[PDB]
Amino acid sequence: APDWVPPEVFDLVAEDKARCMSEHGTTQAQIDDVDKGNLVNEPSITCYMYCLLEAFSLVDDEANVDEDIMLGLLPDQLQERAQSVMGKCLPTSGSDNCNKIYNLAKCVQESAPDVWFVI
Ligand SMILES: CCCCCCCCCCCCCCCCCCCCCC[C@@H](C)CCCCCCCCCCCCCCCCCCC
Ligand SMILES: [Cl-]
Repeated sequence: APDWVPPEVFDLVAEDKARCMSEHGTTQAQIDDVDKGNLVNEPSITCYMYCLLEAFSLVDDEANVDEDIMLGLLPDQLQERAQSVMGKCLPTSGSDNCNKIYNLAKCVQESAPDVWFVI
């Protein structure tokens, strides 16, 4: 079945994934849950998401998204969708970096459930 995500990403993120899970107490079960579109404002999962974004320069130290870098990572068929979604979902806000990413995740997942994923 079609999947926009390219296979190369998985090995590329492996080291950071392991580190981020360890740092924040994230379980694979929590990742599975958010991947299926189920998310709650639990730091062990929200901080994991922040951690991974940060690792790949997709956010700054205050969880502001670098839209150009994000766009650069996405395939051509997703560009306009991403700009539309980002139009809606940015700027981020929340009580802290992890909560900012929670709010962002909620917005993005709701706006584009069919393309949503978390590694
Ligand atoms: C409409 C499109 C929506 C996108 C679906 C949600 C997935 C967003 C995760 C970001 C992944 C973007 C590219 C995926 C890999 C591209 C492969 C290219 C390899 C180049 C090096 C690989 C790394 C740069 C991979 C970085 C992985 C970051 C994982 C972050 C997971 C946490 C997501 C939580 C927040 C989501 C909002 C993030 C803000 C996104 C707004 C709009 C797109
Ligand atoms: Cl932002």
